[PDB]
Amino acid sequence: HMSLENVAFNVVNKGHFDGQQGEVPVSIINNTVYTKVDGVDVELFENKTTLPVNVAFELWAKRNIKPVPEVKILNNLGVDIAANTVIWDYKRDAPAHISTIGVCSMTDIAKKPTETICAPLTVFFDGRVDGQVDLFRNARNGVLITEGSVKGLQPSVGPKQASLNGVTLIGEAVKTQFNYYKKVDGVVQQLPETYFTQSRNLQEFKPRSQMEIDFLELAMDEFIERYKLEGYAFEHIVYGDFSHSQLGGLHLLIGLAKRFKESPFELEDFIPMDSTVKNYFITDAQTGSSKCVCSVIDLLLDDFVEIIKSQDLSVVSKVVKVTIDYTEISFMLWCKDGHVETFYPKL
Amino acid sequence: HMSLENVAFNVVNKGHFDGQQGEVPVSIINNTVYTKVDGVDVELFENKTTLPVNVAFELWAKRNIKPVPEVKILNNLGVDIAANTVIWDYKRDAPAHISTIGVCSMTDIAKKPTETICAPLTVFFDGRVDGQVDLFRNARNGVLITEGSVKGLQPSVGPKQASLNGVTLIGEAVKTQFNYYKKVDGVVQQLPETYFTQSRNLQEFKPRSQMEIDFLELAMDEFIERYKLEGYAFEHIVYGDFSHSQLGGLHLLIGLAKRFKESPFELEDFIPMDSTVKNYFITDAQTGSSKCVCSVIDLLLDDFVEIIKSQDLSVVSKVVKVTIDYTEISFMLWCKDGHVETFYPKL
Amino acid sequence: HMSLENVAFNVVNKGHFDGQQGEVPVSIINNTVYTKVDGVDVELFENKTTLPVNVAFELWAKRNIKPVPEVKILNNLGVDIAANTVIWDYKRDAPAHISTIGVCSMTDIAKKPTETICAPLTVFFDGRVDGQVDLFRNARNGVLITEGSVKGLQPSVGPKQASLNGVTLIGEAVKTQFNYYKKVDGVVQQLPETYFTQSRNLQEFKPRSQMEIDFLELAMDEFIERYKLEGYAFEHIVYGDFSHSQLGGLHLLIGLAKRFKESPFELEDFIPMDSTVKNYFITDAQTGSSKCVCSVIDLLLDDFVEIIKSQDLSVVSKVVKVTIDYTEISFMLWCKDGHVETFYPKL
Repeated sequence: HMSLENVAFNVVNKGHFDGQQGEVPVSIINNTVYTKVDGVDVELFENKTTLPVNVAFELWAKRNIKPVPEVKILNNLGVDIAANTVIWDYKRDAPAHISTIGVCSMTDIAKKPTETICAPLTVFFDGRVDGQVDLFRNARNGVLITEGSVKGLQPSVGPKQASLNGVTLIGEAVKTQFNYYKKVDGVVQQLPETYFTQSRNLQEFKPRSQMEIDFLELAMDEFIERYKLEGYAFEHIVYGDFSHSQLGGLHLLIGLAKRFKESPFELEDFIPMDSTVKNYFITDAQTGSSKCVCSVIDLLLDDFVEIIKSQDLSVVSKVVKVTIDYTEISFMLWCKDGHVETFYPKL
Repeated sequence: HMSLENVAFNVVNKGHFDGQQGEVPVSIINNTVYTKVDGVDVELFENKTTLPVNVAFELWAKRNIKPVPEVKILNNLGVDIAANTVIWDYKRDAPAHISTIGVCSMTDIAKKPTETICAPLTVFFDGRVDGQVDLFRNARNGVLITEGSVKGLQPSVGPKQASLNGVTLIGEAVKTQFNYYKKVDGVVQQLPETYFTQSRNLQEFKPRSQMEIDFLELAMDEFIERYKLEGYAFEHIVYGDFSHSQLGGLHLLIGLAKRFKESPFELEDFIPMDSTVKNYFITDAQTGSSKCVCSVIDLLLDDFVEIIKSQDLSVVSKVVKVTIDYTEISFMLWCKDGHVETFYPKL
Repeated sequence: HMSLENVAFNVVNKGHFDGQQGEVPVSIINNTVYTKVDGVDVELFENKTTLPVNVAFELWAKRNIKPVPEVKILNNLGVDIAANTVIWDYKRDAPAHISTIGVCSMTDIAKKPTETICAPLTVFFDGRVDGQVDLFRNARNGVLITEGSVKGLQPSVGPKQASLNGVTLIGEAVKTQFNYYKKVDGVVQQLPETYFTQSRNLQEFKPRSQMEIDFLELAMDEFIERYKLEGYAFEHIVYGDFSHSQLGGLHLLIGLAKRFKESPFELEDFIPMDSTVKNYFITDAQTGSSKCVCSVIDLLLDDFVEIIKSQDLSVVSKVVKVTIDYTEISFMLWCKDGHVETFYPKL
């Protein structure tokens, strides 16, 4: 007996959908769900999705509340849909996937991933749920995560972090490090060797290596000299150039963080979704330097140093492809006279 | 001559409704009220209520702008409606009560509380307004607040704090401590002896006793040893246990505050209203420990210590009823071998 | 080939409208513009204006992204409309002007400012755009800004600060100081000698003279004695009086800033637009002192001292007119026995 009122009962009494019986009275108005508590309406859910309000409400209530892959990972791996769960996209306040399997009668294309409608879709499977490894083995297209080994299957070690109710974290009381597996057209695919982005934010930025501690603490010329970085244009790429009307460089999140602790600046997130490379319309409050499309990636600084130091500096311009978060990211590399001029994720 | 345009005149010129004559031009669109200032529309009010936009606008403009009881107190006392004022619920951005008396022609059930429609309703009366004590004496059901004594009536001393335009505060330039009185079916009721919650928030938390100062400053084992608290499971109840996937304990706001000053965590307020006991879906950003329904109460720590120390520890499980904010709050008490295992507000 | 889809293409790929060819798929629902990125809808724009959603979207995308006069300056100068650009009002999330010239086919009253419909309107011209000085010379009503001199025209030096994508700043990598010129009925008008407000905010307040540094650092009686301010009621006007239920004085932003660094307070911005004088419904969290209409101006403290010290203190009450941001601001001056009682922007 699935219903709007029953979903609301679960939210009010359990914090989310938990399969409990019961009903509470509900009002729908203005894309918002309310319920009566002692004779006044209390807001339970504001629909920010493109789905109907009561449908979105049910999907949100049925969201996965265990650590799950960040949406950008699932996207980069080509995931279309999840088996018997909802991956809630907290950056968009919306379901990560349009359709569902065994979740909601308005969005379900199937009750079970073994139905033939699911065959051409890349289904996400969670080895922590009973039977789902087996369902991946029988699926034509899919992505599987597990905490441990699956007999015969060659694993890919995923990122250290995962998302728990919209909080991205490296778990200590829970496990957030998964093995990853993928199948295309019935055939297991070798996932590529890859870097992972670090999913940090500007206000709460915290370093994760001695080099990153050195970066935030040392002045620019000291850091560059210590890590033998002359000729790699870190003054431009990482620290940023605020001297001209067009803001120069500034493509590593750690660089933004250092600048932010001194003087604030405005980041307009004009495509607000989770992705490996983010684009911001940036305006520096101190100088007035700005840039309409500033591509930013949060790599561990050691990894960015490793990447840029392995490049051939004898070419004037080169497209460098780097595998990050399981996807190929193109960088523009500009050199002159054997040193880097600039190096940025290509637009 | 009451009107939308006149209400808007008062808001623009006086900050709220003040009974002044005048009109300004108004536009209504998208549940929002606008007015023209020099030929551009300026937003005056966004309707977040379940009432029609212009009705909600008028009630908000007519909100009481003196210190008033917090909504949770009025709710716990059974208040249905206020006499000739609007108690605005700043936690819901909505009127605390569905109907009104002598306020608004769309929501009024009566012009005066003496009309017979009001008799079965518990009417809130404010002794600071002329004639309202007398109206309480003649009302069949009601709650009265005063700053001083009412001849013959046995008072109940209320909380130290009250709400002034949505700010909860202990007044120094104004009085926020009221006497409380209540009548049911024409008969004055003795209000019970009660604790009061402290209405503090996580970011702005400030202690209010030497014990609370000691709690935030001392380490756990020092605080417990100083206040002779061994065997009362404060390590679980108050400090919180973040070692397992399910977050243990953590039911006193002061405990959350201590944890917050060290590492942040996410509180999902999934029933956003004022109440004596709040329920949060909590996720700890550092460990990944979480809990779907974490009941939290902001008692003075001395009061919580007094409560828990008066309990009988010879039973395995017991429902303990405590009067807080004039309402009976049920606690689950779990003991083993003469010590507390856990003690939480019952769900 | 102007279109909704083309505007969205520019936003997605360039951060704003940039005249590039291309289309992306778009969805409109709930006053919001979305676009598909890999098969999920992503929000590009939430319409907060009184215009239709797709019209507002286009105006916002075509906003001027160079430093521009703050909206309050343009308003005070009587600007009705801009020539071939959009001044976006970041305080209202809406176009500063109702109509446009050569911007958008839904809001255009003309393609060029020389069309006769524009003659009775005060058109804003930007000397940094080719041909616009000449268009001002031929316009019947207008306001012109330039970075340098215009032959024959007597300039007015404007404020040091301007707005860049909603950030108000004194430019170091860009120029934000303009000359101002104005024409009424075909005749250049002498702009008056004027003070300028400083456009600072409460949380990020930073002093801009030795006197202002002294104000934030020194105690009240020391500051008053140092700058020979006895008898000018700074204890009331600038520092604020929180002892009675009605909050006294507190009309200089710098005074609010000092108070805020010690104990927080609530400012209800009940007419949320840019203006030289702002009105707030203020509630002091510490004392409960409040005031429905508290007029606040952010003058440099030196300027406020210069203003108040030039006043005649032999009258009981006087309306003092001061030119600020090119507009006449009326102050009420109350004196008794040769000293200031109060001095505030008149309501």
